[PDB]
Amino acid sequence: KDLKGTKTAENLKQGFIGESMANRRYLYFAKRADEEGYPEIAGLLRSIAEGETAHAFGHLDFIRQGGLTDPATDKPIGTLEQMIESAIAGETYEWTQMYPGFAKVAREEGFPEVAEWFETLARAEKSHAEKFQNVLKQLKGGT
Amino acid sequence: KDLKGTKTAENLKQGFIGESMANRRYLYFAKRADEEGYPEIAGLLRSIAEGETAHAFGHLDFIRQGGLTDPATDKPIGTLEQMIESAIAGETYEWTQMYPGFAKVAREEGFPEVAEWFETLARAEKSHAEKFQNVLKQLKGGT
Amino acid sequence: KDLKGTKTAENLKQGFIGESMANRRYLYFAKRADEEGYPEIAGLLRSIAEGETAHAFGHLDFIRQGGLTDPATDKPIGTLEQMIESAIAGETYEWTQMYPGFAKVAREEGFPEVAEWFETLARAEKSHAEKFQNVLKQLK
Amino acid sequence: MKDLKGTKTAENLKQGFIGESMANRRYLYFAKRADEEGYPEIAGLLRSIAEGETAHAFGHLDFIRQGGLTDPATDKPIGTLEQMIESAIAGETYEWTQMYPGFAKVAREEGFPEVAEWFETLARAEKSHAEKFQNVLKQLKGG
Amino acid sequence: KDLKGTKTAENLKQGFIGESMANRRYLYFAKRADEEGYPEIAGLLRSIAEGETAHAFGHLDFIRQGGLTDPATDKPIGTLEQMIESAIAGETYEWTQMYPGFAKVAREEGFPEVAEWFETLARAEKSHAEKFQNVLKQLK
Amino acid sequence: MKDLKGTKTAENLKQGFIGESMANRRYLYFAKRADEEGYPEIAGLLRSIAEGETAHAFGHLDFIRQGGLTDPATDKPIGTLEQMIESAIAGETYEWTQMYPGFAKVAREEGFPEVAEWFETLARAEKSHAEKFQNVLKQLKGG
Ligand SMILES: [Cl-]
Ligand SMILES: [Cl-]
Ligand SMILES: [Cl-]
Ligand SMILES: [Cl-]
Ligand SMILES: [Cl-]
Ligand SMILES: [Cl-]
Ligand SMILES: [Fe+3]
Ligand SMILES: [Fe+3]
Ligand SMILES: [Fe+3]
Ligand SMILES: [Fe+3]
Ligand SMILES: [Fe+3]
Ligand SMILES: [Fe+3]
Ligand SMILES: [Fe+3]
Ligand SMILES: [Fe+3]
Ligand SMILES: [Fe+3]
Ligand SMILES: [Fe+3]
Ligand SMILES: [Fe+3]
Ligand SMILES: [Fe+3]
Repeated sequence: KDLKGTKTAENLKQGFIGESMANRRYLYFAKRADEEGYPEIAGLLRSIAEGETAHAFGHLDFIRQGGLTDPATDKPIGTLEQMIESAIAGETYEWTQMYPGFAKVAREEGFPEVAEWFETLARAEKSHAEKFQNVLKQLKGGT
Repeated sequence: KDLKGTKTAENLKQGFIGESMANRRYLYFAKRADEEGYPEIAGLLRSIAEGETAHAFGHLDFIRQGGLTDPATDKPIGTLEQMIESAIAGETYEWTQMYPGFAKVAREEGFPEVAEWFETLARAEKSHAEKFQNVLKQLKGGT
Repeated sequence: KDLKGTKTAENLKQGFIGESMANRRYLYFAKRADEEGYPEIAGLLRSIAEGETAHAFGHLDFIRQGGLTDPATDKPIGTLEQMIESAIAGETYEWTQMYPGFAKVAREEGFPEVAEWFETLARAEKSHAEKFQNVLKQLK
Repeated sequence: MKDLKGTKTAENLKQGFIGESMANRRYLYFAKRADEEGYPEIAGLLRSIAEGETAHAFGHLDFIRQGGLTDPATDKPIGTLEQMIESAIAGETYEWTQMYPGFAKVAREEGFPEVAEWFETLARAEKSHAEKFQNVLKQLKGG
Repeated sequence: KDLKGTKTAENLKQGFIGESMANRRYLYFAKRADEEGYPEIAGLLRSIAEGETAHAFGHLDFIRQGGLTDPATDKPIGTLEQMIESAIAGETYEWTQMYPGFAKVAREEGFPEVAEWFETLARAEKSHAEKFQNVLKQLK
Repeated sequence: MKDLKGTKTAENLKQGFIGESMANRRYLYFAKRADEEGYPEIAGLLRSIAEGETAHAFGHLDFIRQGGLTDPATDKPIGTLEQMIESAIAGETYEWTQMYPGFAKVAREEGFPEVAEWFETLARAEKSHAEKFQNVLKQLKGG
């Protein structure tokens, strides 16, 4: 049966989002355990984080094998070239819309240190977009 | 000013979600570059993934320093103990509600291989919850 | 002392093969532990794998010190330039002969998906050979 | 798929796995020489190509397992986690009870006492690994 | 040949300090490159850092082979048991004397947040000392 | 905060950084001995405690930078990415033009020719590092 347009397609997407966050959160928590001298706690958080990597990648396998799109971009991710095109689309959204819009709202609401951070991130994602565009030109057979 | 109840609080949350997904996606794409013999593409994806780690952790710093909750659980993450309690709450949600509910829907919709995966993940998150509960008992001064 | 023609020369080569396989096997097994929710088991597999890295590298130390060749390629691996030349030799054998031959036999025996995997790898090792060839100019 | 047992393709998957396993170890060993001598581009290329050879080795193991073939190193099944630990125990046991003590005896007879001492250190290490894996297996079977 | 009392003994110790600092510095700098969107710069910092690891480890090889002590603790580091005893010695000096003394001076000079950081580290190194003490029984 | 320049606390942050830097290197070196001998629990403890000493070193650098102090290794500022690369160039330059060639001359005079050859290999490596960092700095300033 086709996964397109099913509740299961949406559930694979939401599963991916949650697993992605769990890995990031557990590695961030491990640095607090590190500073305070809890190596066994830090090691458990890092080992469980590898479990959450495996879960995230398995969600993406069912997504890709089912012909579903990338949770982050709604672009196909069947081939390497499509994977780089998904990277470019996400970076482009972040520097041309998401982070400048967040920075404007942070300045309006009275949070200039947060706005400066969002402005730093917009410049970073613009750089990432350009580096991925240069890879895509080489994959397609150019300089 | 207090970040609680602001558009900027919500934007930090959404920024964290996107950065988490970007790191997972780029490491997954790097394994396709690896198999096909593109070490420079794989290396770029892994180096840009470190950038997305830095971005995710900086969002969590502004969240924690502002007294906002964990994007994944809506629990506080100021202290190590609160961080482990956030881990336990997320694992508990996944094995007692999220993954069993996804498995039931996958079976109803005619996707038994996806349901078996969700059932495997529910058993994994139950194990993770128990391991974190054992750490929390030790942090609080017990065996 | 010179290891040429001894049983110990062959035993170091077989030791290197087994230690290389053990690291790869234990990291593969760790991913199964990861998905199923066994973080202590996965962490032990990963720490024991570091032991098998140390074992493999020490066999290569004795091979090089005893004037023996690279177990994979039968080329000398004394200097960094020699090491990159051994890498190029192995990659060239794999893309020009080994993987295409594996793919032909897999097609003949009725394993079409395994044949396509061998063809993907033949293309990959050609790419690896190119990248190594383009750094030789740094080593003279 | 057809059964792989007894075919030349079965033998080729095993030899492929051996060569890929050696390539990763060789390239990481070479990278440490490039590190000490001041060639960071070459070192990073060796490390990225080594990730390629990991992907290749793991893909060979995927086909081996999916076609009901045994572990190239031990001739034991590797379908379940318990079977994977039993294969680790069988390999460690062969190494400390037969392979390394036999190698050490021959090294001493042939006039290589420092190589014999190395093989004796390795036999003690694999004995220790075997005991640690046997303790894990007991925990797995006990729930 | 015995390095005791030579200028080369002291030079190996200063080499080890500088190489240790260089690895930490370059990985810290890499995180700034990461946040700002410079993946080529971050990757070069990380690869050069691997070079400084190889340099530090080779200085420790010559220190141990020449019968010298651990640069950090002045304890021998020949055997694994000695290595864990050196770790315990350093951790014990840091929690019983060094970090509490740093915290007292920081309070005296008017740096309250830096004092609290030194106190967090004194507690951390006490924990490290305990964990190492509890593995000694494995080494006899 | 008060200015840190010229205080004992400034000197203590520098010595703290030196000790933390050595602890990480020492513990990773010890872990390789535990690896070869068959002590994976001890090896993993050394590796996890080493992550603790990374967190400690980086926190010392945070206070150093935030209080306008210079890099402990070079006495150069490390506030911006460009300053961080200039500090890397100054340290590499000192090492290949003064420190390692002087060490090599003394080793040869004192009868340690293999130690002298090592110091000469290191001088060539740091020369190579200095050139690679100078190329990065040129790219940074040029946009
Ligand atoms: Cl702990
Ligand atoms: Cl490439
Ligand atoms: Cl477990
Ligand atoms: Cl290079
Ligand atoms: Cl860059
Ligand atoms: Cl152990
Ligand atoms: Fe999970
Ligand atoms: Fe990005
Ligand atoms: Fe980002
Ligand atoms: Fe979990
Ligand atoms: Fe081994
Ligand atoms: Fe290759
Ligand atoms: Fe390969
Ligand atoms: Fe073993
Ligand atoms: Fe160095
Ligand atoms: Fe410590
Ligand atoms: Fe410390
Ligand atoms: Fe350097």
